[PDB]
Amino acid sequence: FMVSLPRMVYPQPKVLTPCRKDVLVVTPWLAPIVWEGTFNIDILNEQFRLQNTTIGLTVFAIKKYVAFLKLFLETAEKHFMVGHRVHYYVFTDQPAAVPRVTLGTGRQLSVLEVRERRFLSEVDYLVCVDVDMEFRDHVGVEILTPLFGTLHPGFYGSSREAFTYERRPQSQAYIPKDEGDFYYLGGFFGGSVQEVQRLTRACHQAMMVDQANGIEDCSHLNKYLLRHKPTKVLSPEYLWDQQLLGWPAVLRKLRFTAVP
Ligand SMILES: [Hg+2]
Ligand SMILES: [Hg+2]
Ligand SMILES: [Hg+2]
Ligand SMILES: [Hg+2]
Repeated sequence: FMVSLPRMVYPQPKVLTPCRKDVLVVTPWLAPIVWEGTFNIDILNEQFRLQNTTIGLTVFAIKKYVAFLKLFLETAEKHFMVGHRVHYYVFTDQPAAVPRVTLGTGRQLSVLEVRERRFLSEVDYLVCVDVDMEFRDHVGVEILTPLFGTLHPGFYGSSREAFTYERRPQSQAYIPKDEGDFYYLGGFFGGSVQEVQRLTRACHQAMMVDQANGIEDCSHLNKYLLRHKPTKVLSPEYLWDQQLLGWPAVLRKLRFTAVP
């Protein structure tokens, strides 16, 4: 049951004006592709707050990568799901090195030491990101959906033959030259807990099969998302490297970026 939205005043959507003429904003399976100018965040925030949505954010910080946690968390506090309930899950081999970062209300952090079902009872969505990154602009409930992937910032303009998919037929991750929608990158993906756990289970099983066959890019992610199409795709706004790629006109905002 979803309750009624309150009265809200905002500009009328214009049926005979595209919001972007420079980029594709829907996939051929009718999933939105999330670019700045496609969404009204006020509408979406209402829809999500009325469901009291909790977002989990998972990050692996091992060895020297623990050093990126402070900036990662500070900037998430500024930009990630602000106004909603957030549970950060930091997987680390160095629990005592996790910095003590001050969090907004309704936001919590758990540290899990490394050498499942918990997520189902704790959060509605899971977002899995790399820790060596920083938020620079809004990353909010516009991304939330059963299953989403993000466009590789190095390849969004490329033809699919150029995508660095797995190309050896003996690999479970094999995608032929004539197949492929997009090249997704593993730095930023998510969905419902159920969907994200399906994805990671399928990648893990295919990885075991390849290792069994003596075969060792985000190639499994890409095979999964070819075969189980995401319900949203995020633009490279959500996973950028300004050092390597600059700031092209097609990017109106740079939301989540590499840290040198
Ligand atoms: Hg628009
Ligand atoms: Hg995850
Ligand atoms: Hg991840
Ligand atoms: Hg995967």
